[PDB]
Amino acid sequence: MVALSLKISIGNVVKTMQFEPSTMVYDACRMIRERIPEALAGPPNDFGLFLSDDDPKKGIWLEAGKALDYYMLRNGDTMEYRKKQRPLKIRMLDGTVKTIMVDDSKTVTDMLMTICARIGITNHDEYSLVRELMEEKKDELNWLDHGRTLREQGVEEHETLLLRRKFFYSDQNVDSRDPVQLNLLYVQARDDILNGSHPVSFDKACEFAGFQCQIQFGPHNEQKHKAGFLDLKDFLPKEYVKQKGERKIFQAHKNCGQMSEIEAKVRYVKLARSLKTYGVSFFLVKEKMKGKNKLVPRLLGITKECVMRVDEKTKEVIQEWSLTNIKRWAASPKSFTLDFGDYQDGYYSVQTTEGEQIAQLIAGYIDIIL
Repeated sequence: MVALSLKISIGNVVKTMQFEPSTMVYDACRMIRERIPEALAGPPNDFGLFLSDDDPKKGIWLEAGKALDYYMLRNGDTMEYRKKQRPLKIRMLDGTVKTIMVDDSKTVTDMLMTICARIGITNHDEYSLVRELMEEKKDELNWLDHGRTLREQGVEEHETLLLRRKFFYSDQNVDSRDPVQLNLLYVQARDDILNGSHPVSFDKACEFAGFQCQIQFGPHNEQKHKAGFLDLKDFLPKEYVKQKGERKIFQAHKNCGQMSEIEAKVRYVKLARSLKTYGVSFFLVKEKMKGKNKLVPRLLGITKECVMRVDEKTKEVIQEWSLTNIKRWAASPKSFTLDFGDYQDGYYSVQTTEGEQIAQLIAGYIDIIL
């Protein structure tokens, strides 16, 4: 009977109450409900005991099943008999915001389970809550620890959380569950694009740059991802740095929303592999103009199946031939020539220093069939 004298705060009321240090929090609550009428303003499950801190993130709810002495309580400490139920704004998959009363003492996981049940979602484990704006000044990331509470993470009641389904994708090429292999595919594809080995359009370069932003900086932040934030040399093929790509790139970045790094790498790779130019060995050549002294720069591509003539600026395939249409080919130290015989009127000849390299490649590919 070495009683604990605790100040009980309910609204404007302060009553000092005696408890044995072994008293259970649930019993302490009952004792308060029998003495202070203010304590009866709602059901016992809507209230709890709370130990405040100047830092709201450091305030703690007592667990019903614990004893008061677990919380290292001492004579003269104040305990607040406070309402647990708070509002939580959640952005739905359809973009609408639903406000729901949640128990501030519960974990993010427990709130997500409550959320799913109210909107009729069959598996809460396929979803997560994300932050709208992560406070950079604090250690508050866009990612939320689903084992910790909203209070301890500094999620203020006027803050919205987004409902997002967990991303999963796989095929013969890529698997979202193997981030190692996915990173190998990503880096290769990215590097080919940035160094011009894989020629793409300006519009595509800006899409690839938007994903690259998403991967390297996370979701677009308008307050941080401003004019001159990007070193465009690192995000675009050199030939597109001249152009005002930043506006285009920031819109592509913005269009990604709160897409995970994994999803952005998967989308990058799948987008790179979708282009006709993917896996094509390109040579920058020059075309002679009959009766003129100008030459027209062009991109010549080679694959096991075909030869393509691609516009150097737009990267449009303006012609293509099957490797099986080649009748003869011939190289010199200043030019390369293709003969398609019946499958075209005139040879296709271009000015190039790498004619032997081109011819070597074609020889190799022709070697397999017949």
